[PDB]
Amino acid sequence: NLFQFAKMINGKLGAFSVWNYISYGCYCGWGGQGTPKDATDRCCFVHDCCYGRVRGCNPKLAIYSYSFKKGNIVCGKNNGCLRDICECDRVAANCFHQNKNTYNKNYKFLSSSRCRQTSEQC
Amino acid sequence: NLFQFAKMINGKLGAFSVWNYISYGCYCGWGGQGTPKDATDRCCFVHDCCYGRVRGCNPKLAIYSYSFKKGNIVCGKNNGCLRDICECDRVAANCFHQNKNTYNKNYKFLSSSRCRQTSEQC
Ligand SMILES: CCCCCCCC/C=C\CCCCCCCC(N)=O
Repeated sequence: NLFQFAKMINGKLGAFSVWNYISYGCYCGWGGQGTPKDATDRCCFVHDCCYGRVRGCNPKLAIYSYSFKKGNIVCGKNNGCLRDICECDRVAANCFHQNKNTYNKNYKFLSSSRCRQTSEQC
Repeated sequence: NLFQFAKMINGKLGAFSVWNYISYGCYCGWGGQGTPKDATDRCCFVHDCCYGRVRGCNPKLAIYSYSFKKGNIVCGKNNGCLRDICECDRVAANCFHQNKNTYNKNYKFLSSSRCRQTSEQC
């Protein structure tokens, strides 16, 4: 769900990383507006989209099957919206590692007026 | 959207308040499994359930219209799902205020093991 995405995060992020994703960019953690200030914060957008597209079932509450073969991410059964959900997180969690180098603390807990600009479509 | 939402919490339940729903209980913050704990937790959950009902929109990424009628959150003349999403965020919000003292600091942060159970139904 999100409890997982978290562990799914920590997993490929060395435990206590989700904390750095509590409130980032215009999309990360609490957010949803203007344009993605950062690629990492863009990782977020996706995940939001990814979920946003998901047909019918609830993610915040969706409980799925996922594993970590050799410290690496792997989603279980390839059937159901769950296939989908477990995907975002995977990717997401991953997209993270993909840009952990471009992380701007100065982008932590920003303010609305930071993203007040026009939205940006998925 | 979270932001919109965020504000609400800062609004009705003072500032910095948000930071206290960042994570707490099986359903507040990052979570989504097992049964709730007390009240506050329930407050969230439903929201999630509320978010759960909705369709054709993304509560994370939606952007409704709200405002405090000088003292209490109020979702103004709507046009669709926003109508809802707002309301969702709206009450869930009021919902917290409805049970402040009941807050239990030690319920903020569970190992996702404190909930290790099956998410109930909406
Ligand atoms: C690729 C990055 C992923 C996008 C960012 C995901 C961050 C998750 C945000 C949601 C959890 C924050 C707490 C709000 C949830 C409280 C739920 C309740 N019903 O209000």
